[PDB]
Amino acid sequence: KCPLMVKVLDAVRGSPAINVAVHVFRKAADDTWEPFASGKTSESGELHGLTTEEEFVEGIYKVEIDTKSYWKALGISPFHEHAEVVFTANDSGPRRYTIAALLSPYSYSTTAVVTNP
Amino acid sequence: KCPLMVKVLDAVRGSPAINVAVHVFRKAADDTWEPFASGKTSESGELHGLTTEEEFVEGIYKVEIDTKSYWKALGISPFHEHAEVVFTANDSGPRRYTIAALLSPYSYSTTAVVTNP
Amino acid sequence: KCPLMVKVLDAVRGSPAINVAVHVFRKAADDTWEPFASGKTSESGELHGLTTEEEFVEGIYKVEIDTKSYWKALGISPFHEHAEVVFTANDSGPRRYTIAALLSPYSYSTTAVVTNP
Amino acid sequence: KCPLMVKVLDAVRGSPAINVAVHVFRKAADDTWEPFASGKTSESGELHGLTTEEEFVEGIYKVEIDTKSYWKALGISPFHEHAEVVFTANDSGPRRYTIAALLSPYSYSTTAVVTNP
Ligand SMILES: COc1cc(/C=C/C(=O)/C=C(O)/C=C/c2ccc(O)c(OC)c2)ccc1O
Ligand SMILES: COc1cc(/C=C\C(=O)/C=C(O)/C=C/c2ccc(O)c(OC)c2)ccc1O
Ligand code: NA
Ligand code: NA
Repeated sequence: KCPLMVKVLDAVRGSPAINVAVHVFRKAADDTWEPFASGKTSESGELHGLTTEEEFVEGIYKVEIDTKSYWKALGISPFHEHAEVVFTANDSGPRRYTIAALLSPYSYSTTAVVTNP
Repeated sequence: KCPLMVKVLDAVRGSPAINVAVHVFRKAADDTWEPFASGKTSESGELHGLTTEEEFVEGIYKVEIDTKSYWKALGISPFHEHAEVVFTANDSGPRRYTIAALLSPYSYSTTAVVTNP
Repeated sequence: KCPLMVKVLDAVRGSPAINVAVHVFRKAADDTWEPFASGKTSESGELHGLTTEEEFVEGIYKVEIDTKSYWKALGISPFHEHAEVVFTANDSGPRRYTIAALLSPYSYSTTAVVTNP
Repeated sequence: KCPLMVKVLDAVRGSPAINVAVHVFRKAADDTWEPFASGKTSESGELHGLTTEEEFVEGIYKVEIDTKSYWKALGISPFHEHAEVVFTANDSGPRRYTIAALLSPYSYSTTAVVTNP
């Protein structure tokens, strides 16, 4: 809830993207992706509570957003299988991460908002 | 053609946005918007030939893209009346400007690529 | 605070865009733009309290975001003079409007999130 | 060339993103990512010639754009390790795919333009 938040918006309907599956992975020493956390976006398009300060150590993380299932639910043919946002988490003050995604059937945009309390 | 080019893409269909009206204005000495050029995008989503090197002097220009008529023709009631850029041109000498717009019913993005001849 | 909110993000620094001037206009019967509301974004990149339910009637509105002054404050040369988000406000249930903008020096993206309480 | 093209733009400088590494993978029968093609963007920010009509069969493809090396070379420490698309190709017969990426240090967007030959 504190260190890693995801927010997803729908650019076709001008709304939060609701009930979107989100999977978070951390890169392991053997360079495979290890499941870390997951959830579904809320009615406000948000997913909180994925991890804790103590669990969210420096490392390379992947946030996969299942955009294809979302567009299929709406009856709209999409391009992407999903979105895959990959980043290194870096200590340097008590940083929080918000991964924002804006979805269209044939385009997505993702931004990171990195702040301090 | 070369000095000012517009490209418009549809993020719902993954296609050029074809036959989109584009109106260009230039700010006059009395701080009003004067008509400068207009046209429609081609089957490739592009609009060339709006102006010339001789005509495209220093100034503040506004490019208004009629996105609402575009979406309405496809059965969609969009949020915005139009997409735009407003920019100062040729401040440090002539440049070539490509204005790219990416359209969704409730979102748009406008990007400039500026090249030195 | 309720019916019209603006949120601005900085894609270069991964942060809220703070102290950005925002001006809202409503189109008048003579097709000129009449000042309606204005403010600066907060430390969270947000601007609330622009209008009230009673004041925010159907009409055509323009939200201008002074992006050029923001980039100038950061010492970064920008393309746009500002962003100009123009839309019709439409009754049909108790709708709220959030105008979100994502800023880069040579590109901006704007989305509308339109919801009900 | 014709079947799969990549274009990369820099939203900080308003320019093509030049000499950006691009790696393409194809999902194999055993659900692993197999190397398919790679290259670097030209002075126009474009990468052509990755594959052919004969080689580019139905499949799930991943295009990984090395945006982190790009930003680092310009003195910028960016948020993301790379930009990507993952997509199913040629499901309803051969198509021509242009993958466009627009880059900022803490944000990227990937758009597909899909044309029927
Ligand atoms: C104060 O800073 C923060 C802001 C936010 C954002 C909240 C929010 O409601 C977001 C928004 O309203 C929209 C964000 C946005 C805008 C344009 C885009 O292209 C996009 O996708 C890449 C997303 C989330 C967490 C924060 O810490
Ligand atoms: C001529 O029309 C076509 C264009 C293209 C592809 C690319 C092209 O010229 C695009 C461009 O020159 C600009 C593309 C663009 C615009 C906005 C963005 O946010 C973005 O990044 C996600 C990219 C592909 C097929 C076409 O038929
Ligand atoms: Na000059
Ligand atoms: Na087929």
